Amino acid sequence: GTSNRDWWPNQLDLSILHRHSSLSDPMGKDFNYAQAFEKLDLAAVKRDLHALMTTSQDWWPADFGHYGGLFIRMAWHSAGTYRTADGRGGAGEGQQRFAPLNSWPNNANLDKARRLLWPIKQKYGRAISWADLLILTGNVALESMGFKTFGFAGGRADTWEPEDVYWGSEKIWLELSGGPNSRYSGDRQLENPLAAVQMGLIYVNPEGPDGNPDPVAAARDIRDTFARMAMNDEETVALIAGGHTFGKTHGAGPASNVGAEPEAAGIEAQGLGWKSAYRTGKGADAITSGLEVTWTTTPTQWSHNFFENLFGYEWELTKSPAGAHQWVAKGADAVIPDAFDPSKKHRPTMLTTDLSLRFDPAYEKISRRFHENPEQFADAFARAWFKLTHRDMGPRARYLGPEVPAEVLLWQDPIPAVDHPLIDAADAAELKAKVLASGLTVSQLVSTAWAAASTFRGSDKRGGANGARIRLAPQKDWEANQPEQLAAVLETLEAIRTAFNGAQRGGKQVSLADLIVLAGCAGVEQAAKNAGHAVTVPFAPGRADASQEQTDVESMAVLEPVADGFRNYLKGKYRVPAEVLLVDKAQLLTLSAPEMTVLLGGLRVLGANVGQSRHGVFTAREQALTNDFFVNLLDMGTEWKPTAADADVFEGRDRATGELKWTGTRVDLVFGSHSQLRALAEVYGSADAQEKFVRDFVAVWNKVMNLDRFDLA
Amino acid sequence: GTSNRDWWPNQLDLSILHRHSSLSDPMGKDFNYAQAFEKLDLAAVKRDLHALMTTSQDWWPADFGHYGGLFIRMAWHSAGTYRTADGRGGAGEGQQRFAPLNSWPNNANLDKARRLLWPIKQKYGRAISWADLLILTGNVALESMGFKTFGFAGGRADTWEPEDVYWGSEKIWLELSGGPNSRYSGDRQLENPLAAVQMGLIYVNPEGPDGNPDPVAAARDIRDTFARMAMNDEETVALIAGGHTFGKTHGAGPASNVGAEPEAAGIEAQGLGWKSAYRTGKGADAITSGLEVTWTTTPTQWSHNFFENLFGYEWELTKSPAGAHQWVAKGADAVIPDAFDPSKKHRPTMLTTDLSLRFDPAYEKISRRFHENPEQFADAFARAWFKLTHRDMGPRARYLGPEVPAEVLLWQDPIPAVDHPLIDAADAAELKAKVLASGLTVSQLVSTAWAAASTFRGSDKRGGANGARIRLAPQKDWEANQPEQLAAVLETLEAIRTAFNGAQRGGKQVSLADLIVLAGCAGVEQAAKNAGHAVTVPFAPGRADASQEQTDVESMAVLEPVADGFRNYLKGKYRVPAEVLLVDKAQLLTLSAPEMTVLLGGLRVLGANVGQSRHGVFTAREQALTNDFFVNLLDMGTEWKPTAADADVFEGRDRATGELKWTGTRVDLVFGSHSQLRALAEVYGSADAQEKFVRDFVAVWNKVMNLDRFDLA
Ligand code: HEM
Ligand code: HEM
Ligand SMILES: NNC(=O)c1ccncc1
Ligand SMILES: [Cl-]
Ligand SMILES: [Cl-]
Ligand code: NA
Ligand code: NA
Repeated sequence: GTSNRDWWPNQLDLSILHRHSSLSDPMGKDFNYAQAFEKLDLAAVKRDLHALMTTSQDWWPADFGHYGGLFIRMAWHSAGTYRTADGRGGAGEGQQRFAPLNSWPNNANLDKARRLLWPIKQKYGRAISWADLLILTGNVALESMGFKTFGFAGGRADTWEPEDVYWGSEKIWLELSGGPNSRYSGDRQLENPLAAVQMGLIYVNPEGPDGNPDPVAAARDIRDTFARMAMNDEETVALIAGGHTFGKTHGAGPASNVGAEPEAAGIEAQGLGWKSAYRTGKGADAITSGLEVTWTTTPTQWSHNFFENLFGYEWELTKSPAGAHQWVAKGADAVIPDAFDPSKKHRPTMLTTDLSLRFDPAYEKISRRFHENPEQFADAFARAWFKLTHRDMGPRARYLGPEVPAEVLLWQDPIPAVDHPLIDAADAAELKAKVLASGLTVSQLVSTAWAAASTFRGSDKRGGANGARIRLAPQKDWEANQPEQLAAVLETLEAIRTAFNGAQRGGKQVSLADLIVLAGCAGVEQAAKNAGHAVTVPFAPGRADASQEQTDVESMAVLEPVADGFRNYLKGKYRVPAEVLLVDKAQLLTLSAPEMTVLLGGLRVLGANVGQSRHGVFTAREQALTNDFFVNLLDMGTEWKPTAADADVFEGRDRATGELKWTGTRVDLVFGSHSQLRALAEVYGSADAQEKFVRDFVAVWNKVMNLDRFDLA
Repeated sequence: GTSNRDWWPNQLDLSILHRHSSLSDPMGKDFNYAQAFEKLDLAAVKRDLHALMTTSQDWWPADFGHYGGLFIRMAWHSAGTYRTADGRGGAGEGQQRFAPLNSWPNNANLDKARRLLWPIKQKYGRAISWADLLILTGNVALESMGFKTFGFAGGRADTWEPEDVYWGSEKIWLELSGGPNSRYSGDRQLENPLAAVQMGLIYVNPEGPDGNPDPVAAARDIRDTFARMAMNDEETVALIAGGHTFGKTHGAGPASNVGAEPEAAGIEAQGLGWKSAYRTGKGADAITSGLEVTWTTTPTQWSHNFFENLFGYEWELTKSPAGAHQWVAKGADAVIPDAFDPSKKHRPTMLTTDLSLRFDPAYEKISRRFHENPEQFADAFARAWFKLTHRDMGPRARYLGPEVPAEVLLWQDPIPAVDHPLIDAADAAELKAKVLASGLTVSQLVSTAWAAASTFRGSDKRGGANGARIRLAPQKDWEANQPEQLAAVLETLEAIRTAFNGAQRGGKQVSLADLIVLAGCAGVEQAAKNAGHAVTVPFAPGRADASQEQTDVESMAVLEPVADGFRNYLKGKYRVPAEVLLVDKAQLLTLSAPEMTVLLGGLRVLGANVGQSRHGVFTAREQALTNDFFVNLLDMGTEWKPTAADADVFEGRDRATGELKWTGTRVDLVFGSHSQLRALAEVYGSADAQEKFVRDFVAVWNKVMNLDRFDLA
């Protein structure tokens, strides 16, 4: 059946905004996963998982009699899709069980690992999500094999459909770079927001870059991709050597024996894939990656034998039984046990990417320190494994259960505890009146609160107004945030704050984070009053102020808005059209298409544009909250044409006289072009819509202000 | 950006079940369009529409100074997409304003027509939907030009995203037959469910079949496509000759002058398309179809001149200025006015498909009767226009406003009014006990109620249990309904009814329609008791019994379920896989994926399969309401393989012994294969889910029982 996507393959796709409706969710509207999890007997779950580790099933026999390595790989892959550029991927939604990730080639035979967990999932039901269970299972694997983990938090609610994520433009699985849809350009520059080297890989190619078995060059890909997953050199070496302390790879015969991935398999395979024609198709005969490497002399026990081997031998290039490049220890004895035959032993082997840890000079120094000091290795690996598996969980307030680590980590963008009474409704009214009396304008107040709150992204639940990090480096100097204007607003608000807090007794105080949001609320109320309408904008106090020392400036860089259609802002010229970047931002903000539309039309008339640009300011009463954006956009009395100077800016002229009325960008005019967005604009641009527009705007404004408020959940 | 659809283009699409969520709808979840419409000043809207008819806009000047013809075509096209096979298409959701229909070649320049209506839409806002407005505008065009319509009903709620409809598999607009994706096979057999001859046409090609200008062969396409839109010969002749009493076609220059359709046009086009480079691109120079035909001497006034011309001249094949085949009257004077230049007149002209009305022998007889008896033509056209524009609105209970025709029409599948007290809760308890005492089984009761209620489709709101049409021809004879078993259940229910009704005082009586549904509820209650659960199933009385004479047997044929996965039924072997047909049925039933899943799993264990087939009956306690289907489907102890005899039947064997445990179809096993379906199955097959399963099943069962109950809206 030919679809709209077939006919108009470049039109904008709004369905990414309308995933995760209550229609597709089997749980009731009132289901609360946190409440279910908090009553889970987590210790009982862990005992069952511990038993599972050595209870082999004949349809996928356990290597060495222990599933621990398989499950560590499973949990690593669950977390390993994460990209810092947009926060998408990661373990936090349990997306490994859906397309496409369930069928990525790098996830081969993890379908078996997930199937092994069904009995436990079935026993505990809604009290433990798949998302939490995948990570917990990796922790229990580690613990069962003698490794002390740093901790665990539950709270990853399950999702019920695939996320819409850009994973690359290639049309062939694992396509080597330089094809018509190459994700590389220039001197091996990987396109943002991607964090893997080939379509269907987690980070890098275990043979080397595009299959070339050079550990030094592989190291460059490792470093780049791991940085794009928020890991530095120390963390990267800890993770790779830690993981590859356990288990083995699978490449017992040629890869042509392996059939369809799960999404392509027959209905009779019942959700499994990669069925192999090679001998028994499993166990001793398994083929997963096509490599055949077992790293340590005790693959089911924590050790420091990975580094002992890495440094204690020299390495020779060889081929697996599937023909993949890998390495074997020169002159070594057969000291590595076989996974099924207790009469057989093997020489030590390594991947190209394992040898990167010795032959890249910066890695080598870390690896040597870990080799000489395995206690340092263990601690770094535990910390990095926690970070890996929790990176997308959001604020520590979301962390559930009895194993949450008490240590507060810089990468968590921590928010201090509140230790004092909060302002009440009367205090909030007093503060709003003081803000408005200071002379701060509607545009200032709205723009500042928008800047503070709209860094949130639901993909990894980073950002938002909590913390008042807009006053700190680097947010205070982001171009989109208008640094000089921002500085002036913050100085005025801080003076109001100081005066209010100095007059209190009893320890009541207001944070700057709360006052920035409250001041924005005052701006929206005043805009409504300018339009002839009395409204109260909801406000919830309880945000706290983070310090500079509690803020990782490098990690905060990825939250810079380089495109923010809600402020008609584009930092430079991109290949992706601006309207597509608007929809991407709306998806990060968790907005529906109606929410996006209302919010944008209101912001335009409130003065939220960066640089006080007139683009899209389709009103003669700026700083009044009206539906003028929609009424004027949809007026057929105005004709629109791209300018000569800039094809992405349009002039709106009176159709009869030629008089110039307005200018607008693609982000403005898409609302009058796209047939679904125009239908939404029409509702808000109708003669009966003033009250609806104001109410819906206040609601979406309050939603955005509260995106990071997991303390109120 | 490569998507799951790209990688696995044949996997099932569940997003069709989760369209139209509260996320994409700008209106609040309590918005009730009927209540808004009932307060509309319809008379005021009609005055504005009358004014609009002759208020020409320079960007699309009105032919003859009157937009009536353009608007009649607009309304006809809104309605004209309807297919009786599935009830999809039609005017009832206002889908002409979305992709793909906004951009079908046959809808060229209807974008202008809709844009002319924006000021009225804006003025009245939510109180008149686009869907209602497009039809009302057609009516007012007719009335303005002297034709008295049969009536009008409001109540078509707007929709907010494109419907997922199979419109064909061709990848080229307007592709002629016999291509790689031909919609024709054999002796010009059009594939079900399609009702147009080429992709992007409403019914037929105005030049003739595949462009061949043979009026006799064109007639055959007209007859077939119109029958597939619920119209017979008399209705067809009336509609075509009635329509083409008005207005003109547009083909002033070559089609190559016409640019991108709306969904392909630039953002500056602001939702319009088909911009033409030919002369002024509009008005006298307009190009729409490429034909240049004006049918009558008074194109802006109702006349009897269509049939005067058709019969009063002989016709000669000629070409328009765009090169399209059309016909001109031999020897005629220039009697037809020009649309813009009062100094120009034209000879009479006709389309190939207009000539069909004279040269097809069956149409000729009707045409001649209408020519000789113009009052019969007027009445038939009025009735056919009403039917055309209301065919998909459902029961008369949905019809709103002061212009609804009193006359009840056979095509409305009318239900008699209820004129007596209804049964109360005490009576329902008594009837359910009598039903269960009669010896009717859970399987019989559930199967019968399912058969009765599940004929509903939300696409045109036909079918459902109201009317008790399951007892009439042709429903009583449908194979899926198990005619012999059905007859025995109905006989027993009618005897219960007769005895109950005979004992009543006052006018109280129960309809068979109600008793069928109530008896099914008793079956479900009994099944729940069989499983140790105390469950009350909701029941709403007030259905009435329709007569045979109120039940058009030929129109009912399209409701026959030839595939019903909920009863594991397939009447024959089809090209579309059975699980795709299941999702299609769920969509017509208005079910989400969780609802479909719960419903199907319950029906399997209640004995609802046609012929008491064991396929998918994954329980050892049939006729008990349990979640056994899910728990057994998901048991990895069982391995599945297609049978030798039949690749669409699967055998489930114990993995360890090889012993046969179950058999199932594609419809059964898809719930264990599709990664989103299996996630839903997992919820219901978990150890904590028995009560959830029962309560969700009762809810969806009741939903299906009430689907046609617009008397309770
Ligand atoms: C440069 C990064 C990495 C590369 C190229 C890589 C590559 C691979 C490959 C090719 C396999 C074999 C798959 C199969 O044939 O079964 C594998 C297995 C494994 N990887 Fe890694 N890996 C990397 C990082 C990691 C990390 C960060 C961890 C966890 C902290 C991890 C833990 C494991 C474990 C436990 C296995 C063994 C699976 C088993 O016993 O079934 N890997 N890796
Ligand atoms: C066999 C079925 C039909 C065919 C092939 C057909 C074909 C066409 C074509 C080619 C045009 C010219 C479009 C353009 O160039 O502007 C047209 C115009 C029109 N059709 Fe039909 N038509 C059919 C049935 C109907 C019906 C059922 C109605 C309404 C009851 C109708 C009402 C009109 C009107 C009013 C116009 C004039 C539009 C104008 O004045 O702008 N047609 N038709
Ligand atoms: N394509 N549209 C339908 O199938 C439909 C629409 C509304 N309710 C049920 C089904
Ligand atoms: Cl994601
Ligand atoms: Cl439809
Ligand atoms: Na994420
Ligand atoms: Na329909």
